[PDB]
Amino acid sequence: MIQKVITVNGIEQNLFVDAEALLSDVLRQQLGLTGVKVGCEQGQCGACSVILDGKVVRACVTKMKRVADGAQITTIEGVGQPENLHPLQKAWVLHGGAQCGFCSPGFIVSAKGLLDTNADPSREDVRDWFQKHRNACRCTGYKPLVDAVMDAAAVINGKKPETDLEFKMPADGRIWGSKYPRPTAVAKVTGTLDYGADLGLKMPAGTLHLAMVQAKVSHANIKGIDTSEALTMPGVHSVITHKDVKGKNRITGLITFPTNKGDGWDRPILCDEKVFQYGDCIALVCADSEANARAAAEKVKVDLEELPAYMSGPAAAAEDAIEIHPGTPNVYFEQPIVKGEDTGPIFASADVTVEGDFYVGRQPHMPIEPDVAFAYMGDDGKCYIHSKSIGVHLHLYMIAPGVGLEPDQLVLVANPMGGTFGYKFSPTSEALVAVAAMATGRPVHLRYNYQQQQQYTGKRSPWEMNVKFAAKKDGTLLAMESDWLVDHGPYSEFGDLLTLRGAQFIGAGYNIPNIRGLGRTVATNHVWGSAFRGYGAPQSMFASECLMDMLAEKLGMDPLELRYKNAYRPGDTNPTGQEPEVFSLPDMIDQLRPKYQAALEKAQKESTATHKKGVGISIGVYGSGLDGPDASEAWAELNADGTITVHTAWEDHGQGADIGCVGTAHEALRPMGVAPEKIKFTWPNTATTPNSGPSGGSRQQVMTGNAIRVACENLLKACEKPGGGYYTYDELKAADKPTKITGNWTASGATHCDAVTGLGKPFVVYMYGVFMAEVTVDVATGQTTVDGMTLMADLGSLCNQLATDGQIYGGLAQGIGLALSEDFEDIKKHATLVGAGFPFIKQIPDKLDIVYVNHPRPDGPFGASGVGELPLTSPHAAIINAIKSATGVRIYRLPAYPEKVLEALKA
Amino acid sequence: MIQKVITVNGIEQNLFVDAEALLSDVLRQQLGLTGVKVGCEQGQCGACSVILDGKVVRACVTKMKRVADGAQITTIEGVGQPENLHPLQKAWVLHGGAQCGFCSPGFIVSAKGLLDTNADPSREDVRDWFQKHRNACRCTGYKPLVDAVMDAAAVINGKKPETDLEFKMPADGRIWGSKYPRPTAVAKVTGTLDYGADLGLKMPAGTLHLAMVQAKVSHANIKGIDTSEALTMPGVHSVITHKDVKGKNRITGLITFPTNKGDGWDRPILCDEKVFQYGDCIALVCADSEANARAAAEKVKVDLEELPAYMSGPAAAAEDAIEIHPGTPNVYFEQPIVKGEDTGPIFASADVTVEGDFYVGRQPHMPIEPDVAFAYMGDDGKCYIHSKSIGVHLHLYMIAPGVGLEPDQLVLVANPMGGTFGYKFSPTSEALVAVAAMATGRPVHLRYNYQQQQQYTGKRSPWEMNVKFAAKKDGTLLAMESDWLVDHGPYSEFGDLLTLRGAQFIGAGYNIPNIRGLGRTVATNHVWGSAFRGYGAPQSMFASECLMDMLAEKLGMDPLELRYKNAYRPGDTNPTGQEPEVFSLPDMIDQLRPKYQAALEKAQKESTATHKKGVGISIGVYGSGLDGPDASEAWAELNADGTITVHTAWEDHGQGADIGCVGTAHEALRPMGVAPEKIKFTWPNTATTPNSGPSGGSRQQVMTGNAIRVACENLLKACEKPGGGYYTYDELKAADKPTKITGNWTASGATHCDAVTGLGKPFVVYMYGVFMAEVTVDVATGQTTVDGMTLMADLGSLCNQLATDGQIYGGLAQGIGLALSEDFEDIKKHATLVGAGFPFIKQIPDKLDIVYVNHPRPDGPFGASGVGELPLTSPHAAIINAIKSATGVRIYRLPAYPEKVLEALKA
Ligand code: FES
Ligand code: FES
Ligand code: FES
Ligand code: FES
Ligand SMILES: [Cl-]
Ligand SMILES: [Cl-]
Ligand SMILES: [Cl-]
Ligand SMILES: [Cl-]
Ligand SMILES: [Mg+2]
Ligand SMILES: [Mg+2]
Ligand SMILES: [Mg+2]
Ligand SMILES: [Mg+2]
Ligand SMILES: [Mg+2]
Ligand SMILES: [Mg+2]
Repeated sequence: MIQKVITVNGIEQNLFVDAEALLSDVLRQQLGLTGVKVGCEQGQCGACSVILDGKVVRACVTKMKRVADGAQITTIEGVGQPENLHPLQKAWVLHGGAQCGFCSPGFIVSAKGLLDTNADPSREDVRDWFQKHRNACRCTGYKPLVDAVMDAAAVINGKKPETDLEFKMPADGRIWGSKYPRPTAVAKVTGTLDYGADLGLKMPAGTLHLAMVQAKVSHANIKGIDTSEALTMPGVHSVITHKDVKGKNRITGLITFPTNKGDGWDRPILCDEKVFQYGDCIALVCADSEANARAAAEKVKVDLEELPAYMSGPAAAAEDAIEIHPGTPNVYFEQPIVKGEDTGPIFASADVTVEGDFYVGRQPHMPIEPDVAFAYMGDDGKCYIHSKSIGVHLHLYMIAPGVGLEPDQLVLVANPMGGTFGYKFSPTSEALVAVAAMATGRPVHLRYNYQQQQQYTGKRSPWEMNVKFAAKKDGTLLAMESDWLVDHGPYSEFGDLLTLRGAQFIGAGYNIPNIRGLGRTVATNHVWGSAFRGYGAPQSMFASECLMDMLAEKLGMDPLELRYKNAYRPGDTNPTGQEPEVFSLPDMIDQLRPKYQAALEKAQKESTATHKKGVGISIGVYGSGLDGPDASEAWAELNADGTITVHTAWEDHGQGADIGCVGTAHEALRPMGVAPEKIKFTWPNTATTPNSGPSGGSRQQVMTGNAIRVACENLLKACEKPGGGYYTYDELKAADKPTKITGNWTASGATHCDAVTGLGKPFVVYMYGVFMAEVTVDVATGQTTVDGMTLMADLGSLCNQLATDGQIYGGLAQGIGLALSEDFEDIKKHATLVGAGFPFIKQIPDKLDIVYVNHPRPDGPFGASGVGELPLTSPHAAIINAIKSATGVRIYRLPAYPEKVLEALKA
Repeated sequence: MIQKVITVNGIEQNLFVDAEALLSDVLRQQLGLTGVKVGCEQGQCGACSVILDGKVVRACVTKMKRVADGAQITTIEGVGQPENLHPLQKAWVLHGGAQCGFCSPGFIVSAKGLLDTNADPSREDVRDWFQKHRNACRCTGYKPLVDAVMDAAAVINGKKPETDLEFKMPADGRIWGSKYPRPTAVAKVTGTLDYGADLGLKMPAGTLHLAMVQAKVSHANIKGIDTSEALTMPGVHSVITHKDVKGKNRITGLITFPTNKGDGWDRPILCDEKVFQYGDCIALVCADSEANARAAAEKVKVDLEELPAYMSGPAAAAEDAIEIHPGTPNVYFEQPIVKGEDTGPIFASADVTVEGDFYVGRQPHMPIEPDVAFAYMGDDGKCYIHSKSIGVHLHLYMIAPGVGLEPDQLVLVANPMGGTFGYKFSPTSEALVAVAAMATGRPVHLRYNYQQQQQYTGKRSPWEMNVKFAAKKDGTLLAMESDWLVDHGPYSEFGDLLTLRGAQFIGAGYNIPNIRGLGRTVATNHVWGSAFRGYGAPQSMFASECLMDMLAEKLGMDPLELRYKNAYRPGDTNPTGQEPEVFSLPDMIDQLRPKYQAALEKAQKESTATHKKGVGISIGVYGSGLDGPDASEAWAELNADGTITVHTAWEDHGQGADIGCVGTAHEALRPMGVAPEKIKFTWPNTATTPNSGPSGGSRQQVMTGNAIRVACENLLKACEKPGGGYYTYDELKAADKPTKITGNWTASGATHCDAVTGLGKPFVVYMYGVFMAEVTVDVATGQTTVDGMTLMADLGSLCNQLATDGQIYGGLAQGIGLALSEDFEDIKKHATLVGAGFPFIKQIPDKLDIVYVNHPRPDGPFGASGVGELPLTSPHAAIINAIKSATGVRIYRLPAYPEKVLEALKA
């Protein structure tokens, strides 16, 4: 051990450390500076950036031996605090740079380092700095972060007053549609919002820390578990196995379709008889620290009989493949789509037909914060779980029978969280922590490392797809045929539903009167399927939007004009036979047209012999809602202090549940003149917030936004004075009148799609958009650079523009990843950010352009649709269409790795 | 466990706690708010004061169940931080209210609570508030704390500008003699100085926490130790016993006098054969936390044969008493005092003689911070100990042979510390932590609780005393006889030396030509003797100063005039035959006289039938230095940045080692124009600071102050340019000239007192003072209230007036405790602050008056003497003399408990 006397955030610290210890651990654990965020732990994400003697370093890869006596360290806590914000922190707030907020401390500390060395950077200088310092963000698409740096620099340079970093209320006093900052932004930019791992450090002494004993083969029969050596190891309390589970030890898919051949109870909580994928949790070590639990977990011995594993859909779907879940065929679900007339004769007599085989793979979510959860037994006898769940009520019912609790005896709460992008539509760690809390009676905390986040959370499910179009010479679509195979890994939850998305979204955007198709879901031993932003659209619309370009090529027609000819107009129906609710695609195409033509001309002029430029188009469509007559609930409560609490379970991945609530309520409460800072939101909790439903399906703004609107309308009625005006809280309480008022809303016009035909009216509100990608391909290396993305977006009406702009930039960046670099195919190689192709700042163009073409929705609150998933519906199709434009090469199977592109160029 | 969402220092905290947990533990351990200081842990000291929903509460006695959802908590960290100080914190700094600083956060938080309820308090309102809230201070005497509250309130009230709370540099630029604030004050008032227990919380995961297995009888032969149950208990690593000690397992007294009958190696590190006092450490449990170590320590079984214990000096000194240390008589040392002619004939022929038997007991130090230390093996192979040692070099040599290390292999460092008042002139926990670090190879931390601080640290040693005077009718002293018996408990360290103090200080202040006396030291089984501020003078001068009043009474002379007649004047010698170095007592008496006469008149006028007022006088004298030719060393270093570091081992109990260094160096460096903020001090460290010696004997200002002066003079010579002016660092470095320059100083004129006669010249500088106490006795109850204290003090020249004023107020308050309420006699009853008679604010008058009558010392730096122990030399004699003045009752045996006073009143 060594004494080190240093200065941290301006205060002399008399430190006692192990010279081998990581600075991140010292700062977080010994000094309580949990504003230093840790994600990857491998020096790849910059979340743990700190200033050390004037240099920006990653604290997770800086040992204490590199910190000299007398060193100066700055963390986010030293940059500024609430009520003493630095210009960078004010700028972040103003520009909406904190979505999940997990990367915000590291970017801000890194930026301070930049500005201390270059007071007046160009935008390009800012991008070069964040690239060099590995500052990664999965939410924002980087552009808002650069905007914030530039604004702060101008203030620091005396070129503009600091007061201009503070939001100015619009003239009308309306925050709906404005850039009003989100309530959680100050806490995020100051490092004072506690995420799950931060909460773990601030839990009491009694708390047990868990480590997973995980399968290191993809498929096996389990013969036994020997814990004897682990029990003798430092700090070890106990080891938990399936024997300690008090219920069924299975997670239920809950809404398993009746035509599914499996019962939906296939997923274990702790493996008993079998390993179904690499990483499966077989046991939990409980110890005094994460480090001691992990060390002991390595000594637990599992006796296994390894079985042949099926690592892709086609492999597992073979007619003679062995049943992974004995008694259920590996192909466990099929969804037909049967619209209009038989397609065979129409294809035979059509002027033109095209066909393609496409593949979209196992995209990894890659939030900067790896999964984390904790649980405890309350003094009320109930089991409490605090996790990254974005469907607290959903998950309660998915896990309660398995853990052995009635629903009233379990409470699920959503912690502040550093992004999910859908992986938390699935249970991950909730049942594990519940089982351990119940078995030990003690508080328990489980943190995944980044390898476990990659290997042992669910993934976008690969789809192998064949799609065909028949059309007239003038471009009018006549018919479509479709076939898709969905590799869902071993656990069925929502796999059938994902497969149904193919019937709804393959070919969406166009009038197609005649469709015949079939989706099939298959169990495999690769990673189980969890929702990933877009949930079947990124697969479906990659195929159809690439195929539209192929059809345009075969017709000798411009691909934007082919889309114009076919885009939904009054009278048309979507693939499930439903009329669209608004008709904005022609408007969006007309507004994009001159920009597209100019981009074509620029690409022609600026192309060189070695660097070929191209422009690509696609349409995107997705529903806002869960299928059928989805619903939500909110309570609007006038508090004694005159503030209003809007109680919901709107789960915040980081997308903006806080600002969605405040902005929607503010608009609904305007008759009573309620200031936005007086409106409070509630963190999701199954005991004390209503069942607003999950934050999946780009649904909350529509469903919970409407419920909030109705609750607030009902509160206004409750407060109305006869003669005009409004009663105060004290007046209502004196009259023994209610102050907490419910609102509900249901998407009553919706129906579930039919099991035989696929037809129905699954959503009452959709999102619509048109993408344009501008790319350069180096034809010597095959490397593609995306130079610009544009999204024409119809969101109906914006609740908050900082929220929507950011959602779109984030989704476009994930689209660039999906197109060019991202997969989870190789269990080890793809288990790091860099290995799996995470997009760092230089991979995302600074030119991300949005054009809102909003057509107010009949059923949306104040006319709003959702936004969340719109920007990832088909940006990757636009990008691949642009590669084709540039070079003549079509990539059919994502991603467009350089070698793959080169092989196609040279064929 | 329960979730609690509350606000702490203005920030929302999502807390997870045990409802039974103490708020102090939650704030310190879970939230890292170590500005919440914990001392007593029993709700008696206020150090852990926090604001909870507008009320000031003691966090160590507030369970989390009393903290409601939505509660607001403020700690010192929420009051203000460095560079954002609250007016209370600025005022504390300006008024010198932080000495050790341990109580400062709690007083400041408590004061904020006061001012939030009463914006314009009277001084009396402030005293009532701190009494009610149990805010205890052992350093300051409370008056500076009240001054600070009043000044802050005026600013908060807009009656004066906040800038007036900031120190204004004197016209001359001289900080010597000024009220310049101490360098450590900002850290103390903000809770950002880490004391030993705070450092323990910020140590790494690997650190083992220790608990003592202690004797629960006063005297025994040990037969065995059974650790088997303790080893099976939660979190337990190992148990350490004498078998694990690698050296002699004895602490050496090091300077044991040759005429001592014992070898000075009597004290074990871990008991082997015997228990010698209640509390002796027999074993150490090493565990993952203090709580787990303590639980397991209760299960360690010690097999003992209890022996009859001698619990007082007279008991152990009986001719037939059994030897506690077999082979050494219990009375192990005698010091004669033989000055001038045989006293018997002079007593026989004298006009008047008086005699008395007096007792001063086992006063407990009662710092607000209980003992704490830690140790580790450095990467350099050396053992490091960080503790409350106020003699790091001394303790290194006292413990190295016992722990089994050569001196170069052990390093002792003084942590910031919350007061000692002498108990840390002894080793307490240093050898214990060293043994455990060496045995385990791991860092170890040991915190005593307040019961252990009381029972198992050393104490003022009781003295049973008989003193006699012979005098002429005119009051001229002719002769003195003296006999004293010193109960030193079982461990000999510095016991012989303490006994020698009796020869030096009984009767000090007066010319007494003929003295015959004898001091004897006896081992007992009550608590071992450690220095307590005054170190033999409080005993010695209680006897002589009470006896002077008895002599005045028998002569019918005023007691101030009897002192005037006899006080040292040129030609006189002190008891050891040495001429005083200055003669300030007549000056001080003349200046006090009218104040004394006025106080007598006020007491006559304001006395009632039931409440009798009195006035009492005493003189105090003590040396500044260790005996003989004491010495110190300092290094003055010009740093590259133009600052100057003055390297010393001046140990800071809280008295002001920092400001002593800065002020002394500033004065010495004035020719070169060095600003005070450019002068740095060093925390004591045996490897990297010179052997400046211990902070005992009121010696550092003289000895180390002189060494600092000489070092700085030598640095000026090193920096001098030919032609005039001074070279800069860069100029000296370019010329390959030295920048780190040594200075030494030795008290060359001093000699050790003789073993046969007691005569010698032990100190070259003394401190001199005259006390006046004003008291009221309730003759129905026997309760004495001290209404005023005055000290005329000759300190030569003041280094810093905030430091000296505070030292005097602190010592006067300890004098009130010693006189009226304090003892450690009953092992259990006296093991709490309240039980042992700690003086809370109402016990200390707001009227504490100082008058400096400074006569510059020939050998002091810039003429300075020490101050530390002067104010505790005899204030308790003045107080008892005042009780006599009021009521006619003399208390001979301290303390003057009410029942004792009543029995005397009614006799
Ligand atoms: S770079 Fe340190 S946590 Fe990712
Ligand atoms: S805001 Fe950057 S990772 Fe979420
Ligand atoms: S009153 Fe809480 S530590 Fe003393
Ligand atoms: S300053 Fe108050 S206890 Fe030391
Ligand atoms: Cl391909
Ligand atoms: Cl490649
Ligand atoms: Cl008495
Ligand atoms: Cl009493
Ligand atoms: Mg500022
Ligand atoms: Mg079954
Ligand atoms: Mg038509
Ligand atoms: Mg202020
Ligand atoms: Mg011996
Ligand atoms: Mg004389």
